[PDB]
Amino acid sequence: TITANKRHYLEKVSHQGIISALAFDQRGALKQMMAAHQEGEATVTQIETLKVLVSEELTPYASSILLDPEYGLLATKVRANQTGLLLAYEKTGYDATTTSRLPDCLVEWSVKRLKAAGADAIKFLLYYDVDGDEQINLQKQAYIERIGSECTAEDIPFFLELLSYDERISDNNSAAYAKLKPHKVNGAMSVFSDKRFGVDVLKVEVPVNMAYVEGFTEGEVHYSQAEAIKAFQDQEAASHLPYIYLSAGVSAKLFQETLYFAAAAGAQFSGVLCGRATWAGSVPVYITKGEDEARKWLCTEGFQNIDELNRVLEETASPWTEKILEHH
Amino acid sequence: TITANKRHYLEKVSHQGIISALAFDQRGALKQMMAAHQEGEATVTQIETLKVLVSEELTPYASSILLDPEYGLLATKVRANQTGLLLAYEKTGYDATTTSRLPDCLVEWSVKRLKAAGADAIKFLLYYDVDGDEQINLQKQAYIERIGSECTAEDIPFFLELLSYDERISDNNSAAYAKLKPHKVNGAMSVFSDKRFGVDVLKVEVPVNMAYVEGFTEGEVHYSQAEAIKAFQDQEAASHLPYIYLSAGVSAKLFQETLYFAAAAGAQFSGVLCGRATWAGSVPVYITKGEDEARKWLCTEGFQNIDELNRVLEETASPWTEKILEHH
Repeated sequence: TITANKRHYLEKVSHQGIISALAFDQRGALKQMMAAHQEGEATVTQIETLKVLVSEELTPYASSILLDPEYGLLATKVRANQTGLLLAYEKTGYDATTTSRLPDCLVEWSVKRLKAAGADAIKFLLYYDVDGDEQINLQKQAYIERIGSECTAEDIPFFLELLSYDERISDNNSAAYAKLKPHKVNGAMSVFSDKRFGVDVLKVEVPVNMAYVEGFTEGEVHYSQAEAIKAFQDQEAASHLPYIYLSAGVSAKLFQETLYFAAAAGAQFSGVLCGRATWAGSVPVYITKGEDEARKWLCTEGFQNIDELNRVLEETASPWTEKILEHH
Repeated sequence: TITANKRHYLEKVSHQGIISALAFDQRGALKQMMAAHQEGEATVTQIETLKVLVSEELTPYASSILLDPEYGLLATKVRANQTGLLLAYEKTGYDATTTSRLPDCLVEWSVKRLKAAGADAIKFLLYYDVDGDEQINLQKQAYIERIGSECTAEDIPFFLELLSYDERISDNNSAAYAKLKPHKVNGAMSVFSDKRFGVDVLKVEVPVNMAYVEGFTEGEVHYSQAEAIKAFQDQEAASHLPYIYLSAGVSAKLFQETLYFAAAAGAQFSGVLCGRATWAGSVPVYITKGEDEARKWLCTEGFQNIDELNRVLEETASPWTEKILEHH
């Protein structure tokens, strides 16, 4: 169930029950994107600045923005009036040499400090393999419980981001992984739907890899349209909690088509936390052509991406007001 | 402010506003004491068994018992009727090669699970140098906030144990540390008295090293009685929260003499969490002579230790009902 104070915060990150939220808590991934356009490492100024620009120019078209508290704090100060704030709570990345991918909170933060920094919602990313080591998964469940309790005490929405994986498979983009994806994504959602975790909204992947779905590829087809529909219906049945889709690395167009497919399949998602699809193109422009030109790109191409996305959301998304349970 | 549920739980670990608590969450320290009487590493069995025995025979004489959830789970089940339970939440010990001594929760636990395991109160041990690295202390402050928030959400008493230290001094027993103890202990208490930490009871050291106070030793003297009195008065001024004394490594006799001295000085402690002084002598008996002999020792020498302590407690301690602020 949802509390009155949590609901009131949830309304801040939404518009009319729909979360049309801009994702820009990327840290490692952004450093990589920037590195492919210049000689040196990305500086603190560069990361802080592009986040400021994206915040300034695109939050007028988003119901909320997700930012990291490491680099994105300047960007929290420059939001358009109606734009809610989500702050990431996890340390970025994982040790790829080991299999466990254990969760770890930013050492300088607590939910109380995140709330004090303006957060309307707490976000935490957990890598989860539902078929993985049981003691590792006990470890992960205890960790989420702690964070859920923090969010219960501070009476603020907890958004749990679930990234599925397999202990034995390095590459999430492989065909071998694609066959397993529905099981990993839906099984994880199902585990973290238990009241014990205090989750208010799930932020999840689409249950299939669209690159291997009939009608979306020139190559190997691992699911028919009907099979992909079934995987979305399974996602819909996997939880009772509201959920929003993360875009991962896909283009504005593929994501948009994914949302149409999702809605046609009967998936009832309350929004998206869309990142790279919207702002990826500003990275080359900012790094090579400077600050002023990046601003122009955001107000034209960047706006086009986000505005198209909002149009699709308006047609496809199901308000969380349909799903949320009141605490009276 | 104390909540009605938190107070009800706190009553379970107390008798008439006084916490006469038996402390047996020792892990590393117990392994050390056992290794002094046999050849090898102490077995899991041995640690679990002695905890069961001390619990079985001495909890009839304590308002509560403190246990660790790593080895003490068997011992939780053998408590006398009136005896409440506190469970430790921290990983035992610390890396002695670095100065930071950063807090870290047992990876398999959350406050929720500690409650599920029967805890009436949650104890967490933090090493704190009030004069230490500011960013390290920020880390520690954030960390306690998380734990405090957990305990607020689960509506369960949070006992914060503060062990003071100096970043430059490894040995707490030394004369060099003795001169610094009052400032370290009282300063730490003062910091963690802020509402933001959600602490209900402070578990703290006596502010001086009694073994170096005039009148308590033949040998080196580092405080006059007038100076020891001042340290106890500063301790009483350091917080508004109820606090209880840990006995650390000191003998039953010196602990009792400390309590009388503390009360004379004006210290208003609400009880003790007393460990080694009470049961230490059962350790050689159990390892060398076995189960039955340890039991006879607990029912005789062990009872004597605790019964004398309780008598002194009755004369010296001030009930926490004199200090706690109700929520309405």
